[PDB]
Amino acid sequence: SVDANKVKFFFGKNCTGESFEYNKGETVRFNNGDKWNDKFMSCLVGSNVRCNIWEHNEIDTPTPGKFQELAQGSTNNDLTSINGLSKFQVLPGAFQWAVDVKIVNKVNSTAGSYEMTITPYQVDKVACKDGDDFVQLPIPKLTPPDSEIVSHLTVRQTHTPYDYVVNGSVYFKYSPTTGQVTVIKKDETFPKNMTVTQDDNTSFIFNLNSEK
Repeated sequence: SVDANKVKFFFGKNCTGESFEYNKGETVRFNNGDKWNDKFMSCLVGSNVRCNIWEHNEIDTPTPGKFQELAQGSTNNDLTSINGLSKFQVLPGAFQWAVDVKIVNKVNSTAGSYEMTITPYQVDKVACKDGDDFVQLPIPKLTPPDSEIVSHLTVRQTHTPYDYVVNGSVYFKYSPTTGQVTVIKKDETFPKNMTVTQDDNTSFIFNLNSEK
């Protein structure tokens, strides 16, 4: 059986082949280079845990890439029409979507001396350093879902001299059409020292060229 509170993956039609287990509130982005990604064939989802399966991800193309929200509880026995796999996101039945963010040393050499702490609209602050697999921020359905979300961003050193590197705000938003995630950045809130580029759908990468 599948847990109501966890999810599990099956590497053959009719829950066969190989078997895999997954925690709630986890995001895993495989590459087309690993055949172990295309090994996806079945899966099983509890009842209090969302699952999100994406194959194509783009941010200018007019053709909507293959996307499917796996129902918060069900079995997935034949889903070849989903186009195999490339990205999976598991949500703890509490967030409608989530977003991966990571820092990148564009000034330092070790990298593991900086920490980014971001706090969207009354969300649990999450502190990540240059030594993680893109920290996941929990985002509700909002109202409306195409509405923007205020987020304070504070980048500070993990250790001495413990100085502040960035102390500004950023706007996040998703398009409730194909799970398209986007970031709005304007001189009204956005700082002038760190920038963020959309390395993939739901996957952002912040580059730190300054050293405040």
